[PDB]
Amino acid sequence: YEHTAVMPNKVGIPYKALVERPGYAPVHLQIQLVNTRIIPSTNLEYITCKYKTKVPSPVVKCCGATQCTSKPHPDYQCQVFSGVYPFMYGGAYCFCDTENTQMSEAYVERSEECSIDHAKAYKVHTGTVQAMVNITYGSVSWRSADVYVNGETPAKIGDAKLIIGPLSSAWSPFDNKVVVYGHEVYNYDFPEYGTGKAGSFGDLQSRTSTSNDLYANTNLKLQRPQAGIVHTPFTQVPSGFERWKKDKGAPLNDVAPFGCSIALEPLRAENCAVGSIPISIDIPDAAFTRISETPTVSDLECKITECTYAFDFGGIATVAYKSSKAGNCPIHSPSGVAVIKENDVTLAESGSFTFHFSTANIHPAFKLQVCTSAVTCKGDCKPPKQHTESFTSAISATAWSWIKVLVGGTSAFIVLGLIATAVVALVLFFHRH
Amino acid sequence: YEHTAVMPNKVGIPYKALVERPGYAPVHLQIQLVNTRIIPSTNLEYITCKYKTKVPSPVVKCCGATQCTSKPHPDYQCQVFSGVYPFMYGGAYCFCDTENTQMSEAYVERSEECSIDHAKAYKVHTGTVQAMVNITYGSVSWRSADVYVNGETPAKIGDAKLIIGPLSSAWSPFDNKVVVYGHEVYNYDFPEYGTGKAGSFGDLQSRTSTSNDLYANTNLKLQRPQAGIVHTPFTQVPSGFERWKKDKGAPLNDVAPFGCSIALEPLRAENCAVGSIPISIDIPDAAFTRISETPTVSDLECKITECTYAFDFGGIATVAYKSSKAGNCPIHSPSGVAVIKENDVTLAESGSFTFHFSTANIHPAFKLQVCTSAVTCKGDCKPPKQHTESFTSAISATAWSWIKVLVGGTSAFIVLGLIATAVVALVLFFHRH
Repeated sequence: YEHTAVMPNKVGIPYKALVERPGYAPVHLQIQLVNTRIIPSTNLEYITCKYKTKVPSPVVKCCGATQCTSKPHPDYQCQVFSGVYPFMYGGAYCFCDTENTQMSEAYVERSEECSIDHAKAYKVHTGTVQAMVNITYGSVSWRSADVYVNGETPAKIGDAKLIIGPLSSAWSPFDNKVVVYGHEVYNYDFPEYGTGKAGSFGDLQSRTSTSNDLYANTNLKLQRPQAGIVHTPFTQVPSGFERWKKDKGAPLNDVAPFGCSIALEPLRAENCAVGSIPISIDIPDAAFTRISETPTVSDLECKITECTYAFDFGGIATVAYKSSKAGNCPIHSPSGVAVIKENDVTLAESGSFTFHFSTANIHPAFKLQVCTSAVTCKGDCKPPKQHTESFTSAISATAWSWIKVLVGGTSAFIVLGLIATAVVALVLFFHRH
Repeated sequence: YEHTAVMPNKVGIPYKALVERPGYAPVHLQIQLVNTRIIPSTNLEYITCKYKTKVPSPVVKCCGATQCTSKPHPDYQCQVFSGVYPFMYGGAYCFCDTENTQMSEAYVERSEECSIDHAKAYKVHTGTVQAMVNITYGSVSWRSADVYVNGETPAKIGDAKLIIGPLSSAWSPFDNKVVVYGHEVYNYDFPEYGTGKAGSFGDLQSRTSTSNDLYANTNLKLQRPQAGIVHTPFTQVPSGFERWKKDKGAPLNDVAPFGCSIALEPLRAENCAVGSIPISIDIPDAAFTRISETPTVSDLECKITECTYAFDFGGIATVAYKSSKAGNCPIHSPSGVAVIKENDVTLAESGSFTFHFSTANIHPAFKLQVCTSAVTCKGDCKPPKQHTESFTSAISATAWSWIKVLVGGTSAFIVLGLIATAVVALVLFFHRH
């Protein structure tokens, strides 16, 4: 047998519900989410990390000059330098005259943390959602099960042909352009992939680690070697993306609302418990039994001992009753106002016993079912002093329904007499003639 | 210097435009699309292909029976068979009495074409668009360049800092659920991945080739071995997806409108030339020159020799002119009505020469530019008898503008006299008193 439902998103809290059938004894369930897994169809786009800058041997002669070329490197420079006149220790100044020979050829390359550590710049696409649950139904114990959100998924565990949702709600806080270092992760508005951002963030403007395409600019500029010093004075840009690696902010996981978190590899969002889920599950109709063979109900009465409106099922109340014959029988809460600790109990002969429950009410007047026999225990006044309550408006009290009807009736009656007055007068005036 | 524009989607046709500047001599361009590449962010979901069905050794004894188990296979069956009494050639019937021993244990598995050939069932997501062009600008020859649609893309070729679009139009004919065999490809409405479609299309209901998860049903049912024959008579489903492999249809590439095609690996749509593209390109302002140093225009006149409205630039007309001094100078067509074969010509002293052009017009009256000097050559009447034309309404002829003004003026004048009549009469009637 298959029974379906729409359950609200309750990542932590369990969910029982008794399920019955004419001529058949009922059976309960217990569904309880274990995971929520929201996997976008993302991908990385390009990486970035610190650069490096090397210099080849700067040319030199006694006179004349060599020539600067396009030694292929990012931001690479080279320039002749004339009348160099540089000395070497215990030397002869490398000339007899104007040296004129100094190219100061340059080179820019990439750092080595890049291997260990580099940018992780992503485009994040639609992708999927899934989730894990636990079913402890009927006669079944903890059966934790995981499946995708899609309202189609045919999944059978034992006799449970799971069909899930899909969820009413349709969003997770993500973004197409989100980057990450280490455990942390950050929506970078856009990693300016092709566009060399002066190295300000695109310090390593490369598709991959192994993609040796540095469309970045350290703005390397050479200065004239001088002072008889063999060197390549120069300038270039500081590692701007590192400069931001001083200005890193709050990772999104730390900002994710609904007190829920994220998984690294799939960008699985983790249990932002929002929405409702139209689930559909097959049950073993064999697990049913008859309805007439059952120890039957009778002599229905329950005593509302006491509840104080608190989170824990902070209310105890009992029953007083006489049975057809002893045994066991479920006590479902079709109205989960006083959220019952219990869902199924033994029913001994004259089952006259208690139970526990929480409602946010100052007091209810409600009822629920037991052993295919819904009985009424209204719910006394409740003292005040993680988890839910009833809380909608069930906290109703005496004075509320007292004064509301007081004022309504007073106004109604007075205005009714008022309107009566007019025709009451007019009738005999008509009678005059 | 940077100049931008919005060019319409012209996949094949070239595009020149002269670009000028005050105090600066102008320069032309020539843009011409080479590719259009529309890459969705797709993926495959699951595969399907022919099955296979094997049988283990069916049990046998002299009497009694062995037992059928859950030999784990898709659609696997097994059933005892009693009083089998089967013979073997030159044997002794394998019994002395009721055999009772025959399990007919079964097995279903997968075919081997699956390796070579299986389904390719996809979810197709947003993804991107890009395209290739050729620029032959100014003094530049064929420079074919490729880049993504995004209105951001900073791309420099030579001095051309390309920024592209993005395209006005925003769609390609695709679908999330599209499948493919071989070169062909088909929108399968939905490949019922988890749901065993009786093997009707989900004959191999598996995530991957190596995913050995066959959530499919050949509906294998055994028949009783009999007739003293050792065998496993049975039934199961024919390869339904193959049955459709008889009912394959028209691949989408063959149905793709805009006479354009598709690329296999990225689902790159190929040059459905629709829309307009706001491109932005930097030019070498150094490639400019002055404006005063130029051989100057004078003595402007062009002879409209003849054009017949046809596709090819089927119209020739000339100029008659005297120059300040000889040289060269561009002839841009700001009004590309008569689509000029020419865009830039030498300007010898008294440059009095010709050119070619097509317009759909029966006759224009229009003009365009030459050497920073727009001159007028109206466009004679055109005979009638791949590529564009002017074609909007420029095919205007004499009788059209003749009769339109004829009828308009006649109606206007007659109604004007008509309205005049009234007050014309009334005035002297007023005068009477």
